[PDB]
Amino acid sequence: NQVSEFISNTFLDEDVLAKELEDVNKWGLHVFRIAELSGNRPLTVIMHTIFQERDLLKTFKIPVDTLITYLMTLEDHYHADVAYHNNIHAADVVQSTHVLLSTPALEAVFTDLEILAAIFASAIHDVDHPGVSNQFLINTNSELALMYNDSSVLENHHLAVGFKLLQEENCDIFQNLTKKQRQSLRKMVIDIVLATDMSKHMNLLADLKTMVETKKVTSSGVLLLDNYSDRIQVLQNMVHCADLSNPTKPLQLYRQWTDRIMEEFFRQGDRERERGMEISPMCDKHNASVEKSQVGFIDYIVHPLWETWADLVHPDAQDILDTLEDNREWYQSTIPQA
Ligand SMILES: O=c1c2cccnc2n(-c2cccc([N+](=O)[O-])c2)c(=O)n1Cc1ccncc1
Ligand SMILES: [Ca+2]
Ligand SMILES: [Mg+2]
Ligand SMILES: [Zn+2]
Repeated sequence: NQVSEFISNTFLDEDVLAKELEDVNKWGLHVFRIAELSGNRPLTVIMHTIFQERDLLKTFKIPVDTLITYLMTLEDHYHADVAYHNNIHAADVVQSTHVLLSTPALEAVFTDLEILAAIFASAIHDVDHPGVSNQFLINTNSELALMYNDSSVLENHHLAVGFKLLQEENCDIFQNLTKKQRQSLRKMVIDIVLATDMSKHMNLLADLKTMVETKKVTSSGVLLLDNYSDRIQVLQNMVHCADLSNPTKPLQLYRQWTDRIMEEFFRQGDRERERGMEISPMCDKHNASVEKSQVGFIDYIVHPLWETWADLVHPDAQDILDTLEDNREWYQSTIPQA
């Protein structure tokens, strides 16, 4: 019910560190550990690793100094105090995108500019998040909502901040891209981050299902994507899967994310209570069925998405999907009884 209402109102329209960074290609990287070892700089060290690993600095003539400055600055603009939508969630999504990009079924499909674009999109997609929803911002007549006219209010903001930070001294990581390259990347990045607006979930999902229904493959079984709308769609869904990936992670990672999000939600609901507003679903700490809420979230949102993605990249996502089902199974066993 409040699970039903949440859903309907959200998804509808130096040595140790290096050893841990060796898991950069693995689903279920200990991102919270990397955060601790890096002095709360997971996004920087993770992003830097991915860029060396994918050879992106040579390809795009990005000086490492420029990459590191930009990343440190970007990471600075994620909020200290926000429990979920912080630099660790950013790092997490980036590295999840990284792994999904490297999937066999997608081998040699995307250009380096597209790879660069999905990884950058990931890195910036929640920057300067205040730890409250679009609907909160809309209902409280906030300056951000006025500015962007009630539409993808936060996702427009993240975009604007992430590109704005390029303009600082020695931060222009796209300096050696051509004008054509730069426009192409800018377009792709905007399309992706705006696709992270949760309210678009069902729209995205419908499209992904059509991509699977109309799937064409080479004789070696690799995905054939011959138009821009098809390839940007695949990257939107990929980055959206990365964003709804927490339930698909090893359970000790999953439980931390769940705790952190609930604490961000309760933090909002406190604000709603101080303002005399009706507290949003899943935001009332005095009345929140967490276990049940996760079984619903998986059943109606996460598994549908991931099951379709798994179809698209068959069988590259099977272990991911097996973890998700096991996780669902755990939370189910934990549902409190009278
Ligand atoms: O990634 C997670 C998420 C990650 C871990 C745990 N739970 C999450 N939930 C969640 C939390 C409480 C209740 C429900 N529900 O469906 O009733 C879902 C979520 O909605 N998302 C996606 C999301 C993240 C941030 N804002 C809105 C939605
Ligand atoms: Ca960990
Ligand atoms: Mg977001
Ligand atoms: Zn996010």
